[PDB]
Amino acid sequence: MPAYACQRPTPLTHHNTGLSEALEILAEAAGFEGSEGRLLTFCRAASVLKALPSPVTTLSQLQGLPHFGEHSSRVVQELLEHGVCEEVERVRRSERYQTMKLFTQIFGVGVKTADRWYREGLRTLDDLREQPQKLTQQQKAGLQHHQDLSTPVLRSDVDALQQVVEEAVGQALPGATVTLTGGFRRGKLQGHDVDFLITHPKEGQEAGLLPRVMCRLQDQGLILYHQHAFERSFCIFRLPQPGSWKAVRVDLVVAPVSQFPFALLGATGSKLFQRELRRFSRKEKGLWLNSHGLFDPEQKTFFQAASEEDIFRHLGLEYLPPEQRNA
DNA sequence: CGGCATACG
DNA sequence: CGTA
DNA sequence: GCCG
Ligand SMILES: O=c1ccn([C@@H]2O[C@H](COP(=O)(O)NP(=O)(O)OP(=O)(O)O)[C@@H](O)[C@H]2O)c(=O)[nH]1
Ligand SMILES: [Mg+2]
Ligand SMILES: [Mg+2]
Ligand code: NA
Repeated sequence: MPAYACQRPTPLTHHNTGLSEALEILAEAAGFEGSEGRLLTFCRAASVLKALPSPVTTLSQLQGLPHFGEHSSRVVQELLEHGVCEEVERVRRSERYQTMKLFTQIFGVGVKTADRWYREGLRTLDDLREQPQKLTQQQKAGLQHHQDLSTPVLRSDVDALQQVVEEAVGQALPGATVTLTGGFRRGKLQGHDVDFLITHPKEGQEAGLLPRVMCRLQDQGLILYHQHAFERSFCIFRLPQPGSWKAVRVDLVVAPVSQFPFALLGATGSKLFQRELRRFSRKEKGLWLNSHGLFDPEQKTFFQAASEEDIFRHLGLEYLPPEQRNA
């Protein structure tokens, strides 16, 4: 088992679901406390289990696995022996964990905002609604639409949205393309949002595109919220339903075609996969990776990629299709 | 011990 | 600060 | 919290 998640296939469904979910609770709780390092270790340990070919049934099967030390091993030991880990259950029922989860789930609220509200004594969504002067416009939208945004987006919803995005994109710039990214590209059947990447085959034609797309979607009555030159937009869309509609989060990204493989890789995820890939690039290969390119700081040159396959090859990694990037 | 991804709105 |  |  290699130490980095980008060195091994991780499928969407696997053989250690309950163990990985427990470790991910501890990761989330670490994040709520500001401990990024412990969040990373628990996430990485969880992801190792996702990559295993069969269920862990005995503690000895963790020997030698990366990211399993005394703490993560004890959690697994307790789950194997008793079906429950007391530390995990204590986190689950704690007021701090439940409220931070509730608040950080709001669009426009991160850990630092949630923590401040917690310390001020706020505990419920209605607590926040009763003091709406202290909310950003983004938080107001996240709170108004919170119930709909709490409903999973279905793969059935994605086809309808991609068609309306393509229509607006086609009027804004004929020949521009729309690619589904994020979790759905990795094979997820549901999601918290829909993520799209937009480009044009002629380098430079994509400049100025996203304002033109957003204005057109807004004219069609499809935009319930957006932030407004820009190249990423975090929107709330009106999606039809039988007899009505529901609010759905949609992310749009524009990239020049020269950067498209890097933007596609960076937007396809998973989040942990991308962090691990960027860490691998810099620490093992001495190259700096982001969603625009791959830089050699010794030659001061950028690597021209025509595909995601190119990027894995330039990093000396076996290619992983999106469905195996579910770290 | 230092390090823990990286960029845009 | 928020977002991906 | 764990790795190197
Ligand atoms: O912190 C982050 C968040 C997101 N991303 C990148 O942006 C992509 C979309 O980010 P996302 O927040 O839409 N997550 P996704 O995997 O689509 O699952 P879901 O919760 O169902 O929407 C992710 O898959 C990563 O590639 C990061 O690189 N870092
Ligand atoms: Mg998504
Ligand atoms: Mg998204
Ligand atoms: Na949030």
